[PDB]
Amino acid sequence: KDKGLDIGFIKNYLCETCETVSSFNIVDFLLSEGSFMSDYILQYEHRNSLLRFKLISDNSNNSYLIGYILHSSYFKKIDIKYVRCILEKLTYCVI
RNA sequence: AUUGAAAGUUCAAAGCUUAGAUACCCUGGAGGGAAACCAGACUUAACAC
Repeated sequence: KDKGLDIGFIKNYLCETCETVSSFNIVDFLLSEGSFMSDYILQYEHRNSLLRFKLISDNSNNSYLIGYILHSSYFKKIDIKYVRCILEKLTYCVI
């Protein structure tokens, strides 16, 4: 919290209340009312990434990039449609 | 008014002497310091555009 960009804006794009323009709302992420999930998302240093990439090969010389997103339990019924074709676009741009 | 009357079973006297709770006898037998556990998580900032 130094130069505004965290102030509200990203707190807004994570409110489980408060709007639906962001397809992802963290369960208890509250506007200035951070109790647990706020600190966990913003302060807990050891958090794995949900977006993950893998590379496979077979006995043939075929190789594939899997990109997947594990579903978490702090998403308040995430919009599975917006992030889905974000992932195809990411998987394209990196290959 | 009697086969009666009278008469202390009394005196002296150490349950003492000798004598080893000793002899033989393994705290031993059986029993796994093991069981579980990711050396891992993540990039961010600055200005230029």
